[PDB]
This record gives sequence, C-alpha cells and structure tokens, in this order.
Amino acid sequence: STRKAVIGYYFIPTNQINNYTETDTSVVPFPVSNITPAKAKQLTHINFSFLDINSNLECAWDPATNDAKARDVVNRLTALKAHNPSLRIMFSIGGWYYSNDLGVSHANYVNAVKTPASRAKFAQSCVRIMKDYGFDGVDIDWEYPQAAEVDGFIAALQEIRTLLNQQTITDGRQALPYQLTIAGAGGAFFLSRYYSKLAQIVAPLDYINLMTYDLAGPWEKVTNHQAALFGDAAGPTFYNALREANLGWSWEELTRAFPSPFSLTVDAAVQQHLMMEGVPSAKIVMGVPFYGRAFKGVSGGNGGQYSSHSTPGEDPYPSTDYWLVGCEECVRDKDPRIASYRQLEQMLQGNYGYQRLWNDKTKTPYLYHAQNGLFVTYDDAESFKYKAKYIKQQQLGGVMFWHLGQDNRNGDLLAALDRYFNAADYDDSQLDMGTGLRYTGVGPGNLPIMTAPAYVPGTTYAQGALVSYQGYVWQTKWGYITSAPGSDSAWLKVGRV
Ligand SMILES: O=C1NCC(=O)N2CCC[C@@H]12
Repeated sequence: STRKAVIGYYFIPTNQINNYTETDTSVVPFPVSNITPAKAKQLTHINFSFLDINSNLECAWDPATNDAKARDVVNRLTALKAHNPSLRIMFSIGGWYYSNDLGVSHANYVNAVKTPASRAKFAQSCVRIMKDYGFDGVDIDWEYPQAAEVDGFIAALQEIRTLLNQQTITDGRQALPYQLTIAGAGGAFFLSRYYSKLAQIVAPLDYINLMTYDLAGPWEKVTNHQAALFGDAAGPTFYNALREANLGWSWEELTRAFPSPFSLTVDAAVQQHLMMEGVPSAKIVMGVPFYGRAFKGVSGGNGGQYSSHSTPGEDPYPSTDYWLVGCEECVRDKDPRIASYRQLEQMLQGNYGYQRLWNDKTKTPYLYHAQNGLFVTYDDAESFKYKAKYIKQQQLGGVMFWHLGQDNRNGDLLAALDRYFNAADYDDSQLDMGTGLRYTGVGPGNLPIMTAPAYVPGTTYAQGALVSYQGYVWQTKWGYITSAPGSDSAWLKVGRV
C-alpha cells in the first residue's frame, strides 16, 4: 500500500535552456508548462537532466548554460510541487553522452571518486547544487563505473547519503527527506561491471532505477524487442555476462544463478537484482521507454522480428536518409532510428503502411511496414499493464521512464501507469501474465524456503541428500560425504529457513 514511485525524466538540452520559451514548439518542444497539474499529480519524481562533473571534479551545469535561464526552468519545475506535495524534483548527473567509457567527461567521473578528498569534494558539490537550485534529491547516472572504480563509486554514494541525511535534518524535511538514486544497468552486460557489489551500491540509495530498455538496438545483428518483459524462445538469446563477475562462487553456484545463453528481458534484470543478498525489491525501480527503436532492411515472416537488418549503429546518425516514413520528429532530430510514442501514435493513425502487432510472450507491441521493410519495437498503455502488475506482484519500488517529452500531448502513458497503480476502478486481477520465458536463476538473495532434517555431525551422506544447518538447507553434489555444510565443499546451499 506504499505508493509506487513514478519517476519521469525531464530532459532539456542546453540550447533549449538558453532559449527557453513555452510558446514556440520549434524551439522548446516540451516546455515545463506541458506538465499540467494533472501530470504533476501522477508523478512522484521528475529527474531534471542532465548535469555533469567538470574537470574540477565537482557537480556542475554545462559551461555554456545561461544560469538565470536554468534557475527559471528549474523554478518552473519545483513550482509544480504546489499541485502534489509528494512530488520531488531530482537532478540527474551524467547520462550516456557525458559518462560512457568513450564519453566527453568520462575522466571526471573516474577521478571524482578516486580518493576521500575528491569524494568529499564531489559529494559536497552535489549537495550544494541541490540546495542552491532548489532540487529535492541527487540522481547519478554514470553509465557505468567499472570493477576497479566501484569501491570509489560506492564510497562516494555513502558520502552523499551522509550529507543528505544531515541536510534533511537541518532543513526539517523529515516528511520529504532528500533522496539519492542512480540509473542502473538494465542488461547483464553492463550490469556485470558492478554486479558483485550491488548490495553496497544499493545500500545508500532510496531507489535504483534500472534502465530495462534499449535491450535491442541497431548495434545488434538481429532485430528484437528492446524491452520484452518476458522471453520469447523464438527470439535471440545472449551470453550471461554475470557468470563472469568476480563473485568468487563455485561452478554450481554460478551456473544455477546464471543460465546461459538466456533471454535479455526486463524480468531477467529484475530477477538478477533480487538474486543478490541485501538488495530489497522495494528499492528496485523498473525503467520503461516512452519511445521506440526503428530498424530498416528487415524481411517478412515474423512481422519484422528477429530479422537481419541494415540499420547503422553509429552515433550521430551516419546518414541524411530519414527512412522512418511518417516520422516528422525524426527529421527534426536527424535520426530515423528513434521515435517518441507520441510520433509513433500519429504514424499509426496516419495510413503510412504500418501494422501494429503484439507479441504475447514478451507482452510488448511492435510495428511492421511490409512495403518498406521496417520494424519498430516500443511500449504502450497495453504493455504497461503487464509491467505494472509485475511491479506490484514483485513488490518493486515503482516505475521510471525516459522521458516526459515523448508521451503524447494528453500524457496517456503517464496516466496509464498512474491508473494501474492507483485507480480504485482498475482491476488487473484477471490480467494474464502469459507463458513468456521467466528468468529462473537462483542466488543467495532468492533461495526458496525449504525443510530438511538437521545435519548430524559424524553422519555420512549419499549424493543428492538434503539437510538443514546454520539456517539453510543443503544438498550434496556427490557421494560419501563425511563433513558439515560450509566446511565441506561437497554441499550446495539450495534453500533457506
Ligand atoms: O543517458 C540517458 N540516455 C537515455 C536514457 O534512457 N536515460 C536514463 C537515464 C540516463 C538517460
């Protein structure tokens, strides 16, 4: 009965800030005024983005930003709290552009967390920025820290948590404490960079917003749903990077927690987080996209799914050929590979040759243009039903999405999410979650409850035997076992209590 978080990103490029206006779409497509009172009430958090970490290793705005303008935009955002007292205006630091391994400011992130001094300096700048511009929390989107930088990242977060908590007291914000969150990897590959230390990373956070989308892209040889909730056996599968993380577990432990290959879905990412001890479901937030990814050069037979394609994976778009027919915004953004739900909705009702299909295993829609060989994977009010029920059933913290300017003018995707969680007249008790493939891995954090005869010191056990000891149920991996679980590596912990 705790309200589910609804975290929407508000992204505005510097040039739009420096020329902000709420009366001319050509310049500021999505002004703050578009976030009507109705919308502000369906949100719990708005992640204003993005800020960066400069060469000075402190949190800061983009140099070219006109400060007076920024503050005004921000103040328009915080002003929305007048409509919803639980609304928090967070500010996000990073994003793919600034922080990816090959990003412009990548070094600043690496160095910012290098030592206690840099950390305290960084942390202190985060809180200073928060207080100065009037934000309600700090969101850090480093995509992503690598194994050796993790301890620093972790220490930085703890530092930020300390300062924020102190600030909540100083500001008498007990009823709406300052918060700390991060955008987390939503796919095993990037997740494997810090997966072994999830517990420590999540400890200082109110939420970890999983970017459970972009699970398919033009950088992938076979077209696929970018945010399948569940797996489709007919779809591609992937190498389970997590089994290569520095977990220090045994072959048996790794194999049971990380089947491979596997289906790269939203369910897999959530379950992968829940497999680790100390990672509470309530802190896990499911990210969903308000845009679709388009591919060209697909062949028929499966409605464009799981087909080879001829889409360029480079960034920026290495071409001037805007082939996503009907997509006007794609021209405005010089990229036919991404389209907002808003634009997609228009394309569908526009007789452009697109046919909306539904994959009942993944529980997600897609578009197929038989004439031109196009495929678009995206989410909508229908896929969100399943994702919302999954969030409630799995007792997750809520939902996050990128980004507000991609919802249609009526704000339907946001309203759908709010409805599924809060409408007294909405009933999904009979909504069928389907037979799509579930992630079946088992780890220390999601061991099933079992019962077994207590271990008897000095007893010899055959292979496959089960016993209880030190709070867990154990099974032998082979025969003639003469020692106790934990002291004899012939036992596999398979249950709890
Ligand atoms: O960098 C981004 N790229 C698109 C996206 O989905 N985001 C989630 C937060 C980071 C941001």
